[PDB]
Amino acid sequence: SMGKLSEQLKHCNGILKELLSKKHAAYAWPFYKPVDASALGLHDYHDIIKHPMDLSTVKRKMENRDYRDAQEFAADVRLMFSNCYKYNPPDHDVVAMARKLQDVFEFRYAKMP
Ligand SMILES: COC(=O)N1CCS[C@H](c2cccs2)CC1
Repeated sequence: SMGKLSEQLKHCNGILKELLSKKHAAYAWPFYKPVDASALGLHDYHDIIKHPMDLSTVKRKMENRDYRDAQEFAADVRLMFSNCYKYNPPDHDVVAMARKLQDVFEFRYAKMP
């Protein structure tokens, strides 16, 4: 009863499915679920990152029709990557992973009809 996604949002939904797919798992896995700061001992994470975001939250928002347009979806995906660049030193392995997954995202987002 949620309504058909617009053409641009269908493209966004396809990108999201790709980001979650097995073929990108080697670098996408840190982004699948909310950072569990407690479990990882990152007791400063929520002081530094005011707006956490991750792919499972983006998926829930897409399914719930929270995104009004492609720009709102893109801003959330980019917020997730920016959080990673903000919290971690630039030479961290997770930053390299973020950069790889963000390239997948940005190159396909640039193909939106
Ligand atoms: C998007 O995930 C993050 O930014 N995290 C914060 C610290 S790096 C940690 C990792 C350690 C080793 C590889 S991934 C994942 C959680």
